[PDB]
Amino acid sequence: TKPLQVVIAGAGLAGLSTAKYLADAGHKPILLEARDVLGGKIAAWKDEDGDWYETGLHIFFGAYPNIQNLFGELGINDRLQWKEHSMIFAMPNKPGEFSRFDFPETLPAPLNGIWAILRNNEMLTWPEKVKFALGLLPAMVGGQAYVEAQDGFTVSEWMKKQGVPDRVNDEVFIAMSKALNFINPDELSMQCILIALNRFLQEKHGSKMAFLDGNPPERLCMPIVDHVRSLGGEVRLNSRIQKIELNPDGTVKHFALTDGTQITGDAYVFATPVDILKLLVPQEWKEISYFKKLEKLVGVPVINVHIWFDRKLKNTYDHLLFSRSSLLSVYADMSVTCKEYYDPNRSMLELVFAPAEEWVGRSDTEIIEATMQELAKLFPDEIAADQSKAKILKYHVVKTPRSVYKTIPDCEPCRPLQRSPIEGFYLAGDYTKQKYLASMEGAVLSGKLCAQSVVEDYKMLSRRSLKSLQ
Amino acid sequence: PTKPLQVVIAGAGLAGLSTAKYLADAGHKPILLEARDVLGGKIAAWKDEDGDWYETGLHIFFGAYPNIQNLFGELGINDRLQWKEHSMIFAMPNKPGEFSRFDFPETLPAPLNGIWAILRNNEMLTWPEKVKFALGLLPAMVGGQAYVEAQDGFTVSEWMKKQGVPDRVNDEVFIAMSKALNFINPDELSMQCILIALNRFLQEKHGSKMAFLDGNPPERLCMPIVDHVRSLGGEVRLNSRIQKIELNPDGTVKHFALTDGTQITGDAYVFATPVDILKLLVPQEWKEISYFKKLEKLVGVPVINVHIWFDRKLKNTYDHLLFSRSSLLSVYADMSVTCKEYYDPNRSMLELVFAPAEEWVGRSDTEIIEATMQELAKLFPDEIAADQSKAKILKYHVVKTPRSVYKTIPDCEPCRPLQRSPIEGFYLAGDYTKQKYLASMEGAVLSGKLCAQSVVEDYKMLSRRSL
Ligand SMILES: Cc1cc2nc3c(=O)[nH]c(=O)nc-3n(C[C@H](O)[C@H](O)[C@H](O)COP(=O)(O)OP(=O)(O)OC[C@H]3O[C@@H](n4cnc5c(N)ncnc54)[C@H](O)[C@@H]3O)c2cc1C
Ligand SMILES: Cc1cc2nc3c(=O)[nH]c(=O)nc-3n(C[C@H](O)[C@H](O)[C@H](O)COP(=O)(O)OP(=O)(O)OC[C@H]3O[C@@H](n4cnc5c(N)ncnc54)[C@H](O)[C@@H]3O)c2cc1C
Ligand SMILES: CNc1cnn(-c2cccc(C(F)(F)F)c2)c(=O)c1Cl
Ligand SMILES: CNc1cnn(-c2cccc(C(F)(F)F)c2)c(=O)c1Cl
Repeated sequence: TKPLQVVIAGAGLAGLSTAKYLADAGHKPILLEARDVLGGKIAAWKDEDGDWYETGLHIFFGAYPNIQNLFGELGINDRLQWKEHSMIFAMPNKPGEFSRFDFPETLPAPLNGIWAILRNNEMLTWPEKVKFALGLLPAMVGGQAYVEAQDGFTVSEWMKKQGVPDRVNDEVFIAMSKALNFINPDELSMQCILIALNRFLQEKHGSKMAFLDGNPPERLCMPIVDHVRSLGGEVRLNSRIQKIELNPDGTVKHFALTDGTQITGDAYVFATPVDILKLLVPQEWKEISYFKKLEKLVGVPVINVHIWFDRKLKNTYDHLLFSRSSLLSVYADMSVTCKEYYDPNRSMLELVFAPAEEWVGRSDTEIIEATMQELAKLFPDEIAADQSKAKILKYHVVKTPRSVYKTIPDCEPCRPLQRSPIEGFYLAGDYTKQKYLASMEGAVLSGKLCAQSVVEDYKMLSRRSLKSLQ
Repeated sequence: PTKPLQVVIAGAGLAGLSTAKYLADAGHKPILLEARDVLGGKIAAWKDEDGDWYETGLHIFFGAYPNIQNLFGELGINDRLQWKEHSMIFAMPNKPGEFSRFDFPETLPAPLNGIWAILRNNEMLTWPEKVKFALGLLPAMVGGQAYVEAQDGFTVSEWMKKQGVPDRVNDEVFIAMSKALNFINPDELSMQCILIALNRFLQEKHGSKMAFLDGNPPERLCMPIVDHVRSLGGEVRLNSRIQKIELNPDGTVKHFALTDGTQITGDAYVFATPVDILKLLVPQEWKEISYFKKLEKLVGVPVINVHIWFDRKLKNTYDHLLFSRSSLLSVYADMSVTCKEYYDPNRSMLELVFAPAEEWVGRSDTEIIEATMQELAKLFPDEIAADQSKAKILKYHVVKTPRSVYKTIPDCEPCRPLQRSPIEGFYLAGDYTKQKYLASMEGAVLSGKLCAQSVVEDYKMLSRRSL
């Protein structure tokens, strides 16, 4: 009858998704972004030479249903560059050598996965393969209630209990743990790995990977902004929320911006990271279970390194690679994998530096030195730390000391639903209660779930608007 | 019933309590007479001067106890069973302080969870031993009721050798299981006993899952049954020991004469006492009837239940039952961890079953505690020392039952009596009577249900005999 004016704080994938689905429902979203860039943890920047550098190396999976829906709804499915159904891992014992898990396109799930492990002979011994299959069979047969019960254990703890060899946890699962939450298996919750392993057994192409064809603010965030604006929604940059001002009853009066501007609406959404929300929670809310539980959810440090080399590397892949390094996580030659970043004579390597706890405080030259020392192990005939072989033209080190929430055991009960106990106040973000981890899929789903909760409360939110008018 | 039957029951153990419960449900008037000043019998417990409880035994409730589950549900006390993890934790005699376990996945059904548990465990069985064990047992588990009854002629040690189960498996795994079920070694125990126990692992998914009662059995389990019986018109009387079964000239029961001479009469009479006590009270004129003469084979087995309260809270303990795999001890548990009412955060109490107890029921309490402390020094080598160098004993309680459950030696099954006796108006209840769930709490409760069922089936004949 009358469209709701919903004020959303933060234009990350959660905020952009909340705005997109509220606009589809016929409401008026007001999306306020603190920075001069869209995307949040997917944001990228163009330097003086016209080259892009990102907050992180982002991989889209087949088992990302809400992301697939969003891309389809915006008609940008062709912007995802799907790579070969393989998992390429480096050999730390054999420098320059790589091993891989190839998933046959003729075998369905989980047979393609079982085959990939059976076919590979350099990453697991036959006894190790048997113990691994024994240890995981009860887990894959298990339901949702089973995976939730595993949130009390670390990956290293659960692997030992299920009899999975300690070498399998160190060879295969160190790589998977750092890939999903930038921490080692001795700290990561087993529930995280089980949701990731569910990609391999549910859908056939669930574990298949894709790269975005260019920078995320232009190629993904702009299509969402254009869609929101075309339906009457507002998207404003450099609009940081300074304070959540409250009415005497405890509900939200307005969102006070950094320039003093007070923004009002029928509903209010905080699509900001959990760390920023925790600092902005009003004193009168601080003892409510919903907001007090959030103390367990703390952002994990991560570093995204970009290195442009003078030559085009002769030994590279049109894929993501698991470095199996103690300092690095996943990496990719963006001059090969990304369409907009394609260069035939100059190759660029975008690498995730994790765990980053002891590195976010160190200098960019210190980080580049450590990265070059690790690259000399992956490319021993092409890259040398003293730049004897390939030479660095330029670099970009993007540090996020508080990125996704550290998915340590027992975080799941602390994760809040999109509907808050404060009437008119809602939450969005990868950290909120949703089944697809602290991911791009999690962010988009939390947005869809937030917009859904707002439209479900339309009757109560419209009546509250006119009661205050009296 | 047109006119409710007055049924006199001798013994308020789980069999007597169950007989009284189901007779009251049928609309009859049970008169439950207990010899002692405590309810439960072999599940009875006592509160000492310091207010701490000590039990007749360490009792474990299993998922494969259908009549116990029904009773708890009927009384609405299901929450009084503290279900533990689906695991079987065993001690390592070769490696003191170390423990091995069989974990049953909650995602796999029965017997796959069991097969997985054995496959996953690598320190209690070698791969060849696992194969020989699986081969030896597969025909048995596939077997019907007629097959398990045919195995009653063999000892556990005899049958394991015949089926090709390695002698090390019988000594490693089955010594622990034999002492757990009947407080005797596999060279004496009937194979039928082990097969009924192994049926817990393949029938229901949680059949082998274990539970502890949340407190002392007389208050937490026996009182709810007594309250239920009394609310429906039934009578429960303590310190009422039956001295004699007085007979009419035709051979039937005239009355039950108590210790103080009091004569108690009814339309039907039930003996829910242990087989040893019944055998002594059988009238001379019944003694040569096959039904009562067969009972000579069924003799109570000695058992000792040790309780030790220590000054410290043990750092290395479990919220579970443990198989000591000791030559003197059987199963044990830290009751300060497993039992709700017995919970203590700074003081840990260990309740241990001392079996075989034949050479120990005669020995002093200090002699038994010394032997227990010597065995505990092997299970807790960095926490408990026999000379009390490490953890110190605050107090102890040694409960001896020289004639507990019947010794389930081979060929006892044909001697086990049905609940309906050849004497008109006289019935039997108890774990020893003919029922398929062994000499257990489940057996006791089922025998009670079967006894009450036989009494109500004979209502027409029992009501006419009254007039
Ligand atoms: C190195 C790296 C690699 C990653 N790789 C992957 C991958 O391979 N696959 C995958 O699925 N995910 C990956 N992710 C995770 C993914 O980026 C996040 O899960 C997701 O983008 C977070 O979405 P969000 O919208 O909830 O939060 P954010 O994107 O962080 O959005 C919050 C927004 O709120 C804004 N904001 C903050 N404070 C205020 C304020 N006071 N007022 C207004 N606005 C404010 C911020 O500027 C930001 O734009 C990776 C992340 C990193 C950092
Ligand atoms: C150490 C120990 C550990 C055990 N562990 C387990 C376990 O883990 N799981 C399990 O299922 N079972 C276990 N049991 C077995 C279980 O306790 C018995 O199977 C069951 O309680 C016996 O039930 P019942 O009613 O037939 O006999 P009882 O419980 O012995 O009852 C007979 C009653 O008759 C009374 N009585 C005797 N003479 C007279 C008389 N003349 N007049 C009147 N009353 C009389 C007695 O005082 C007693 O109360 C254990 C037993 C012991 C001792
Ligand atoms: C920050 N979250 C991330 C980050 N990376 N990946 C990821 C990327 C590449 C490979 C893999 C893996 F194959 F290991 F699951 C995960 C995620 O799936 C999630 Cl949920
Ligand atoms: C005196 N009867 C008993 C005594 N103990 N247990 C028992 C308790 C714990 C563990 C096990 C076992 F797992 F071995 F079967 C049996 C019984 O099942 C019966 Cl029937």
